[PDB]
Amino acid sequence: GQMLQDPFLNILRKEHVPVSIYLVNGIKLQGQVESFDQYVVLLKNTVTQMVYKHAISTVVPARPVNL
Amino acid sequence: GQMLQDPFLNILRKEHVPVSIYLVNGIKLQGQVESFDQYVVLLKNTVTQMVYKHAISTVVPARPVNL
Amino acid sequence: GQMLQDPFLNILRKEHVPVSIYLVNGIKLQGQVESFDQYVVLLKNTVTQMVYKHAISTVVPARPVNL
Amino acid sequence: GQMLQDPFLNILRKEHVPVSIYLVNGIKLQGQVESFDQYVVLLKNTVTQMVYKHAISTVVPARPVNL
Amino acid sequence: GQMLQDPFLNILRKEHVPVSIYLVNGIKLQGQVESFDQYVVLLKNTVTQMVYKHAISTVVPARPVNL
Amino acid sequence: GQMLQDPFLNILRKEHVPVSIYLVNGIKLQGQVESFDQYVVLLKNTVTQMVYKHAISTVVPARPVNL
Repeated sequence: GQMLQDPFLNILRKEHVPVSIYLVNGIKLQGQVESFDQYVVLLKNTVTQMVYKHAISTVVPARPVNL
Repeated sequence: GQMLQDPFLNILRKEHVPVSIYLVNGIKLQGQVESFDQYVVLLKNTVTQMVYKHAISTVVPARPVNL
Repeated sequence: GQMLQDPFLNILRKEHVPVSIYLVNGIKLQGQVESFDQYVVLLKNTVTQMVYKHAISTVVPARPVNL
Repeated sequence: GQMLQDPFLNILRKEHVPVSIYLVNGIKLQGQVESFDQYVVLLKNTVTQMVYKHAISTVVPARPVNL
Repeated sequence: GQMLQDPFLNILRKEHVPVSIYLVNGIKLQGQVESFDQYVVLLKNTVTQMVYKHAISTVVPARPVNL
Repeated sequence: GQMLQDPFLNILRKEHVPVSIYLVNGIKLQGQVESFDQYVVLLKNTVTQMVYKHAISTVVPARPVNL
């Protein structure tokens, strides 16, 4: 397919879907996708942290999300 | 060879082949390839999660798949 | 979204926000973002060290920072 | 040198040389190089799995192979 | 900021500043930056070894260095 | 500096310098640089194996080598 990353992240952002983000170092972060760009995802919980996409292994939504 | 990634992923998607996806952090995910683009594979089980290709080490189909 | 990395890093730099930077090898660095470019973040504590972005997993500010 | 990757992989494929492929996560895969493209190597044993090159550390042939 | 990596490495090289270089695999190398290019840093101790930047997580000087 | 990787690898190859190559997964390989290209180094011991540069952390010669 083509151009599927952004629609997926954008539903998670607009719909405030709780996600777990598994990093390449084994950290699992939880929160809401506040925003994202070419290279980073801003993930919001107690604060907003800037997660580099190159360190993300998988983004797991708390519920089914259909593109 | 040339342009073999997409034909492989596309048989797995169209034919709903069960796969195991081994990540660079040791996680093994199981499910069906729902869709994919330049950078991500959407993998469906209980939910659909967005797996970044840069974190995938190998995609192992449950059965032989011939391109 | 678009062009969000730099605004985020730039608030952290200009506002001297304490950050924790989690590396892909599990090291957690703490300090202030002194400066940054396409590829590196200069992080200042006792000395200034040059952190490659490709090794950063997440930048966690000590407080909420809103872009 | 220049353009040595493909000649090497191509001898392994055409000559059906048994290889061990060591991944960045410590997995060692064994089999035959069925095919490869810009980004993936298809490795055949009981099934054919799609190995991303970015996750390969070294390809070790079972015997000397001279380019 | 822009074009800060090279000025930093260049002060370390010209001023023969002792550095520790932390790699993504946990190795910590110590020595002096002899030279560097787009992709590698030559680090000199008993011998000169060629460190790929993509494997460096952070370069820590023994003393403050101000760009 | 500029264009230093290839001169370094080329002295190691032409001069048959024994090297240790440390991979991002902790494997240490030993042998001689037989050849190399944009993306791989062919390393020769009992056989020749194809090491991807993206998995190399540092190349350590057995002796001083001066570019």
